[PDB]
Amino acid sequence: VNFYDVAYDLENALRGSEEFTRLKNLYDEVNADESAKRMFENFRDVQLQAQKTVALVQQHEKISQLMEAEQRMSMLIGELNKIIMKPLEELY
Amino acid sequence: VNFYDVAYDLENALRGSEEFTRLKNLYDEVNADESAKRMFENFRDVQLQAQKTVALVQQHEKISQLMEAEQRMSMLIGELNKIIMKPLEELY
Ligand SMILES: [Ca+2]
Ligand SMILES: [Ca+2]
Repeated sequence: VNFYDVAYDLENALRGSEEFTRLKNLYDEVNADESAKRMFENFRDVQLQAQKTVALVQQHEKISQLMEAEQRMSMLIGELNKIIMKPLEELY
Repeated sequence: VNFYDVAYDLENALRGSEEFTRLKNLYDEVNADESAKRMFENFRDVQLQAQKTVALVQQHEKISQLMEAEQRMSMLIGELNKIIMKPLEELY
C-alpha cells in the first residue's frame, strides 16, 4: 500500500482516539479557566526564569494533568516513530 | 481504527516501498565497496574535525547518493509526522 494513504488512515485513528479526546478536553478545560489559561499561556510563551515558570505551572493540578497528557501524546508519537522506523534500524 | 494497528500497516508500507529498496541498495553498494565502506563508517563514527569528515564523504559520489537517500528518508518521516500531528496543530 501507499505510505501516504496509510499515514492519512493513521491521522484518522489519532483524530478518533480517546487519547486525543482527553487531551482536547483538558486543553479546553484549562482555557475555560481564566486563571489557569493565563498561567499555561505565560508558560508556553516563555518557551521560545525558565525553569521555572515550569514550577509555577506544575503546582496547579489541572494544568499538570494537561502537561502530563501532552507528554503522553509526545510518547505516543515517539512509539509510532519507533514502530515505522524499525526497517531502518534493521538496515543500519 | 486502532492507532497501533494502522502504525503496523504503515511500517509495512515503508518496508515495501521502492524508497526503502533504493536506500537499502545504496547502503549495500557502499558496504560492498571496501574504500567507501571505510569512509562512510568513519563518518558515522565521528558522529557521536567533524565538519569535516563531512567533506571527505561528500566528495565521493556514491556515498553522497546514500547520504542524500538518508536525508530524503528523514524528510519522508518528517512528512508522515506532520500529517498525523495535524489534529494537534489544530488544537493549539
Ligand atoms: Ca497531579
Ligand atoms: Ca552527486
